[PDB]
Amino acid sequence: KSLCAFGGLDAVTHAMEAYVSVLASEFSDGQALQALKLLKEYLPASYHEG
Amino acid sequence: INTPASQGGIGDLYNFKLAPSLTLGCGSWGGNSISENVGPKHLINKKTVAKRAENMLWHKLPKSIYFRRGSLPIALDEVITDGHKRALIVTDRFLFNNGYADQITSVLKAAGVETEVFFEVEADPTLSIVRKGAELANSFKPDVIIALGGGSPMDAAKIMWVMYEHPETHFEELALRFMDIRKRIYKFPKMGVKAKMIAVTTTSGTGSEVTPFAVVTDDATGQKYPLADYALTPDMAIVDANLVMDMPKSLCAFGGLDAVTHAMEAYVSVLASEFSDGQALQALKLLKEYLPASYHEGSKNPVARERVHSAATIAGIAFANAFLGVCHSMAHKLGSQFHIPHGLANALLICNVIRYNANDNPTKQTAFSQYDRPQARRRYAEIADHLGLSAPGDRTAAKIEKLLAWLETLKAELGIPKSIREAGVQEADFLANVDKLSEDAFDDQCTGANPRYPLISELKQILLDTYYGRDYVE
Amino acid sequence: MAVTNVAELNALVERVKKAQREYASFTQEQVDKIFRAAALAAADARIPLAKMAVAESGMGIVEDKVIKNHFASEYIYNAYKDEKTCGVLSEDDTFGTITIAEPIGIICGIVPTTNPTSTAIFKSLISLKTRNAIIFSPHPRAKDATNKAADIVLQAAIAAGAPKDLIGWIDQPSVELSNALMHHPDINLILATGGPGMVKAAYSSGKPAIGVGAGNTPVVIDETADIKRAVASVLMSKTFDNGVICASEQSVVVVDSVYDAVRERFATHGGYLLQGKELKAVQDVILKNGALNAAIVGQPAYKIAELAGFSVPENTKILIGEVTVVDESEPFAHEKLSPTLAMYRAKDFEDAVEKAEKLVAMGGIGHTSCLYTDQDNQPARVSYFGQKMKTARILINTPASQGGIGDLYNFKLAPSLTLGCGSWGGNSISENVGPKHLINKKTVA
Amino acid sequence: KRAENMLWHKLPKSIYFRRGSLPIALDEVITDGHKRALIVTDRFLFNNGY
Repeated sequence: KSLCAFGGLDAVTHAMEAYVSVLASEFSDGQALQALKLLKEYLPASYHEG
Repeated sequence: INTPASQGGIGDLYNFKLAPSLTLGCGSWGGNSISENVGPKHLINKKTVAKRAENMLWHKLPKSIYFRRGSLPIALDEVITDGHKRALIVTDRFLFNNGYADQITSVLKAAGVETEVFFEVEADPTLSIVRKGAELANSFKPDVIIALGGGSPMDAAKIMWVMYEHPETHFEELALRFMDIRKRIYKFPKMGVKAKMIAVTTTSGTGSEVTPFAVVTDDATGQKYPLADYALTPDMAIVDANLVMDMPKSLCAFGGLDAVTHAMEAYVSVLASEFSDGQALQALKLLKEYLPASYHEGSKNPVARERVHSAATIAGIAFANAFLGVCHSMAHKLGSQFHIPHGLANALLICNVIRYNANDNPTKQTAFSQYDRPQARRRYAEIADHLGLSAPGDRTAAKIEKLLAWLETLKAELGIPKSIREAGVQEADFLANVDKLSEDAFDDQCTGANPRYPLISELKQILLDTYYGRDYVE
Repeated sequence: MAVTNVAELNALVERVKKAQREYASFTQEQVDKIFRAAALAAADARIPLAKMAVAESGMGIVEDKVIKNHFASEYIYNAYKDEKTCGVLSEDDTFGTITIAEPIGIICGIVPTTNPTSTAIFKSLISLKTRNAIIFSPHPRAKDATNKAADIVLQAAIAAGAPKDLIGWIDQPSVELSNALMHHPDINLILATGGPGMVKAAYSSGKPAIGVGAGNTPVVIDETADIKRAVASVLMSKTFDNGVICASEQSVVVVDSVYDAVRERFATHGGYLLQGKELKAVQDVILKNGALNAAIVGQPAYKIAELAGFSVPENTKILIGEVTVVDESEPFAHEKLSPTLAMYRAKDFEDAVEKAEKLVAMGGIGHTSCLYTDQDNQPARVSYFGQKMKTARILINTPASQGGIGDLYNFKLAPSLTLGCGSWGGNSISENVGPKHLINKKTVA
Repeated sequence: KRAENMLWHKLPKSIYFRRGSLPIALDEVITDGHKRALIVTDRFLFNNGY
């Protein structure tokens, strides 16, 4: 830490942006939401211990 | 030959590549016993150890997927610009009698390439049509194979592409080596050397243009053969929606319920990774709005139809990496034996299978229950409250009941009968052939990723309770 | 044409001798077609042979017979597809030497009750791969299944270019026709498999003989292992086809400091402990003449429980006894061929290793042995356990059976059969049987 | 005239993933069929044992 925190926030922004852009089709909304789902549980636990 | 049976002449040795006359011993006395030379390998016993090794998972797809309304002629322009000169089209004869295959040939002959059509595909592949097609293929020698249709023309094209590339490999060793995935032992011959395959779909509700599956029926014995490995997936899939604007109800309802079951199963199987849960849920999300609107009117609403089409191929992406379950196999056999169209077979079966798998914990045929799988109850609950069918304070069994109460109302207005008997199946030949289909749907790859390991006496219970129009309950 | 007396026995032995002498002149490219046709038509009839075997023998489970029949066909086909067994094998052209190969002759084959239909495909296929002939001697209880399997393979092979017969079998066996056929002059190799009764009879006959047997396979659980997965693995592998697979688990040696918890881990699941009078009621039933009572083989747990003389829940799986003495006179130390088990208590790691060696020294043939421990923290215990044990396979955190999830558990393993030895006495490790045990090679110069 | 557009969904051909899958992934480049190789990395990863 905090090399892990930088990559975590990087992936947060990459998933937060690519859902609202004007080229967002329906093949790529689901995996953007899945990426946003998988971070809010497992990111602080990976930050504190590891 | 022309040599004494002794030692010591001149030169190197007579002979120099020979052991002494001793060191050769046998192990018996009686008859026709040849001796052999004794060395250190007769005095050593060798042992082997083996640790527990972990496994790996994957996510494999075609290289490029082009999709939307009106994208067929602008997709196959890039095969004109690079660089192909000869072509072959595999389709069904109903599509050739109407004006559908001409939409490819009229565009391809404008730049000028040799084209021809093989319109002889039955509703099932019959292992002898594919040999005549392969004969046509290596008589013509193309380098682009374009499959059109849905279901049978696609996997017919896959099988007749695998033997155009290797005309010496006989079919029986393909049937013996390659029957399931999860097994990487050993390897497949290298394909894609002198041709490549394009897949164009027509019907909305099968996802066979992204999956590495094929099923071939033999003529003589009536024996099925599955073939499955990731060297049969196409190189490019085209998902257009102008090809499906005129199909009648209820051909759309069958494909809709087919995609419903393909997405419902592949979320709860025991090979479900985290790369393929999201698209299974996206496919389940996109149908509950746009399917009844596409059923009642059409093509007066040219928006819901293309979204149902796209969500069908989303579920096709989903189940090609985490595999299917039990109602798939039972649906294949129940459809192939009674000549029911495939698609309403598993429409009749899914509710009993949901009641089957949702048992609390009978530890009678479980395996590694504390290792990877949470439960099959919890994932059905996750489907139910993702799809938006829950009060804010509930328990699990209420959510499951609200889930399977929903799709019965869906099956109501899509207009399908309530048991197998109303579909027109007599009692005599069904009670004659229930024990034929009971264990025959056990070995047919289920195995499989069902969360609960079945057995044969429990499948005929389902096949009886679906024919009488009851519900599986204990 | 039936076979009951010695005269028609000698008739069909002369017939198959004439046919084998006819067959041993084919080329390499026309043996392989016979091999593919035989393997395919043997793999098609999975279900009817399992139904016939369960109907005739009266014990076993149908689905397990289906899957092990399928696996035993496909492994033998895919392992030996393209192997030089006919004609010239190797040469040294600039020095004159050529190595050629030549067959043995006629093989006798002995088939037990427990795996009646899977061994016939194995022995038939590796016989007619290497240009030989085979005569089967089934067991009187289940005999129609074995003859049906050999018949399916035979007429599969006939319509590909084979001679008029190559395979023979005995109808209505007895105790004298087997000894008549084992001492017939012009047969050359016998293949016996099963229990310790007839492999010693096959050994002491003055002919070449290899025996496919099984020993009592122990499992060692130390204190630094996971407890739930070990019990799950043992209960999964032992109940497979009621435990009639060759060399399944037979004893569990548990170190003391994690002992009692493992007890209730068998109690809150399919296992059922027994610590009182009922041990005598089950020690009087497994061993009646000193020679393994044939009334408790392949049966479920509750049927041998009620035949012992008491009641039990219906959904139970395994009967667990616990003994302290380790000798030949104790009845649980034998191999049992039934869903039963015996467990022991040890002080520490080396005591458990010593007691496991003393268990494996009783079977006569070293086949497998199992250890359940952490493998990412104690490599020294792994090396020590691999050093001291003397069996063919040594398994770490793995059940001694087949069929889990993924590819295979394990995927680089042969079946539990195909491993045979050539002696009985002491410290004899078995090894896997293939076509190189059936071919004598010659050299010219 | 006014023509409409098309969308796509493009990825690598195969993605292998999970804990402990590096040496079993690059076994298939050994089995078929390559003979020469080149590795591009940073010097910090080369100074450590990676």
